Amino acid sequence: SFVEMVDNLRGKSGQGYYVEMTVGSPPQTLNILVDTGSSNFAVGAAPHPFLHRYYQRQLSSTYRDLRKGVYVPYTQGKWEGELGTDLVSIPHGPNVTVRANIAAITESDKFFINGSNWEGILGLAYAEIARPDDSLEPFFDSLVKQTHVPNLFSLQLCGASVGGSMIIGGIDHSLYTGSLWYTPIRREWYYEVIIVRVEINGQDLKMDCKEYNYDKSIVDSGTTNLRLPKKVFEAAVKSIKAASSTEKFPDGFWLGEQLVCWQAGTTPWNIFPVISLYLMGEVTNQSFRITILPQQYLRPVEDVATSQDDCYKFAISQSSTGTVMGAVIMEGFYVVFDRARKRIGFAVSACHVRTAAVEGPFVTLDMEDCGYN
Ligand SMILES: CCCCNC(=O)[C@H](C)C[C@H](O)[C@H](Cc1ccccc1)NC(=O)[C@@H]1CCC[C@H](C(C)(C)NC(C)=O)C1
Repeated sequence: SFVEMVDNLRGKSGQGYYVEMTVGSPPQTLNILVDTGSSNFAVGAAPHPFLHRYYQRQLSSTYRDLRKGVYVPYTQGKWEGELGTDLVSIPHGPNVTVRANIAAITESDKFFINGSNWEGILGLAYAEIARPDDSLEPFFDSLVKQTHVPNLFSLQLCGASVGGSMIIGGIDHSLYTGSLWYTPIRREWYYEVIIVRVEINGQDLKMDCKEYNYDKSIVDSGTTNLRLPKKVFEAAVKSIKAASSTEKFPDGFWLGEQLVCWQAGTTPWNIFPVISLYLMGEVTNQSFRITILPQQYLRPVEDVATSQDDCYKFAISQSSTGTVMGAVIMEGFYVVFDRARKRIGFAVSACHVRTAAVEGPFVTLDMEDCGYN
């Protein structure tokens, strides 16, 4: 019954999507951010200025202390805590219960966001990148092994308050339109894929495709923006600045720091070009592309003066650790993390809240060489 999982996600724009879960006995309810960019399941287990509530191990009879510490650093933010196991369930998900590893966060820095509504994080990636090491089985692996839930999940993240769906164990045909296109997972650690071509405003970036995946390209629901390697980021911004030459924006805008407003309903979408990302396909020399609209990479933010002007932020930033296809990229699509077949599927999302596209086939030679080594 995937229908019961539809809309099981929510959150605030730019602060991630979270799902409700329960841990321990009796069940303790908490909101957990869905992160395909990590592999650790962790929850606040101690007081914190931004935590509405937290996991109380003492109150759980099924709690088991592993007597081992843990530290996890992200692109932004970090925490440390005590490892242990307990019973976990997902109210608006599969009707099952499993014992999984849980990191009880005792201390953190720039991790919890003031007013996010979530008190934990669910790393959905592979054990390979779990801390302290790959012997700490990730939550999804425990779920699949302890239950009959198929080895895959799908995410439908809807743009701007924000909502979405995490279908655990399968694909929900009502969450997308058109056909699903699959790209191979290059290696099972992060959900790594290979970008074989990039176009902006219909113009090819004419860069060595390896630059697009330096030093890797991952799909991360836990990162809001689209992050690009330095050299690719510079070329993208240049192309995007030109296409919107009709207008001028502060340098802070192009840094994702500042924000630009406009009269409610007067946002000049026509001046902002679409971005096409071509991904390695499933048959020889075959690829496909997903198109990202400005309505995606221009994240809407709170009005400065008063509710009357639509303000936005450039949701594209620079990266020194490879390409990151974040939420703004995932918003336009229904994304299938097909672990069982080591592939990720993309299809036009059913959530309207204009539209992005997924088209193929296209031809590209030596696709594997686009991957960085
Ligand atoms: C240990 C081996 C795995 C490490 N993996 C990572 O660091 C990945 C690449 C990034 C994480 O998904 C992280 C998860 C996170 C979510 C919310 C808050 C903090 C961390 N998000 C990031 O590091 C992003 C870095 C850019 C800014 C965003 C922001 C703070 C704005 N939060 C969201 C949800 O976008 C977070």
